[PDB]
Amino acid sequence: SMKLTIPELSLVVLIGSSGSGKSTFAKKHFKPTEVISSDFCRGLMSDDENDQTVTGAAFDVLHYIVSKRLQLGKLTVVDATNVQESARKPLIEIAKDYHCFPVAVVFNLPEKVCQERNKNRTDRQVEEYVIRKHTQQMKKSIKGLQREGFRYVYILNSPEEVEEVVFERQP
Amino acid sequence: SMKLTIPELSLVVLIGSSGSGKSTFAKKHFKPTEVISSDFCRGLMSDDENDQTVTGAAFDVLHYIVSKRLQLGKLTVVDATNVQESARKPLIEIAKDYHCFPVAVVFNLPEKVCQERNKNRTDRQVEEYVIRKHTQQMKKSIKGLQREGFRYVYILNSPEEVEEVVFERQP
Ligand SMILES: Nc1nc2c(ncn2[C@@H]2O[C@H](COP(=O)(O)OP(=O)(O)OP(=O)(O)O)[C@@H](O)[C@H]2O)c(=O)[nH]1
Ligand SMILES: Nc1nc2c(ncn2[C@@H]2O[C@H](COP(=O)(O)OP(=O)(O)OP(=O)(O)O)[C@@H](O)[C@H]2O)c(=O)[nH]1
Ligand SMILES: [Mg+2]
Ligand SMILES: [Mg+2]
Repeated sequence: SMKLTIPELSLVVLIGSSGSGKSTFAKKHFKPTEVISSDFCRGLMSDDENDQTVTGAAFDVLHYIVSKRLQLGKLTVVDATNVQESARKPLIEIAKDYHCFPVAVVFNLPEKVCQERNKNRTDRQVEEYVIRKHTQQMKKSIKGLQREGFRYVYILNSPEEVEEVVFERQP
Repeated sequence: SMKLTIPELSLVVLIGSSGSGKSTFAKKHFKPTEVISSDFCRGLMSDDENDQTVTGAAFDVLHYIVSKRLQLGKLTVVDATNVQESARKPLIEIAKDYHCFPVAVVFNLPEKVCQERNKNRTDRQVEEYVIRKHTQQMKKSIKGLQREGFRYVYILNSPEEVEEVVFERQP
């Protein structure tokens, strides 16, 4: 088993391409209310799943929901791709503002694993170019995560490592 | 600053090429008795400086001293190159046996930084091929550290980041 230590009051930032298994992971390890996803926040703005003008407002809504939860001292998991630095930066700022530890959990899986899961999804799919781009962005993000302000950086390098994770909420 | 969190019962394993600044780092951040260097244990075996004929014995003594400190529940920093898995593995096993968290602090500096510092050392110097080898070994080691059993893995990627380091002990 791979034991990942997280403080009782953390902002757990999931980082991974579409299809990397973020939401599945979040569901397996955390309570439903602890998880705030970008899909959920987009849904608050538009019942139209494919509306792109909504993304900006949806990020604002996600950041604000996270802020209020953390302000209440409630461990929160951000279930979004988070492969761009510009997406991670305000999350880290939020964590610092409410004196929480930002934790990075990176789904460092090969692009082919993500592409294959995507092809087999029955809930919703993305285009292949999206996952190609996400994976490149994820890879380029890894080295710099600690310096970005993540207090603990956990890189999961394979599906088996992902599957072996157990969180320890000691601190 | 770069805040690195360690539990008060930690085995802190410094990982880095000769000349990467491990001993300098250890002296800056820890008490002298918390730090056990391979050089010190070598000195217990031989009055000659950096005697290479007693290496096996020196590391045996290091392992023994480390395990006795952990046994007494004392935080210990292992100040050796630790760029080989075979050197790290017994430290991890010792930590496990004494219910201590092994922490990796990796000096991921460019080879040229270590080569350059080496030529200006007053205590002792190594040949260039040694530092080239150490650096290759260190870089190969990074990805697998968490899987090896290190609970926290902190990678320092430049002298500036090494400089900014502050430890936060959680007892
Ligand atoms: N076998 C296996 N399948 C998985 C695992 N994680 C996810 N999957 C499958 O991969 C598909 C996508 O997983 P999600 O958890 O939706 O991926 P995501 O990272 O949330 O994707 P986006 O929401 O598009 O960013 C699902 O159909 C899952 O069945 C896993 O650990 N093992
Ligand atoms: N300018 C500067 N010099 C440093 C720094 N850290 C170490 N040095 C110098 O680099 C040289 C080697 O540093 P050490 O701490 O002995 O390196 P080490 O990793 O212990 O090397 P070994 O014991 O041979 O494995 C010394 O001359 C230090 O003074 C630093 O942060 N800044
Ligand atoms: Mg999802
Ligand atoms: Mg030294």
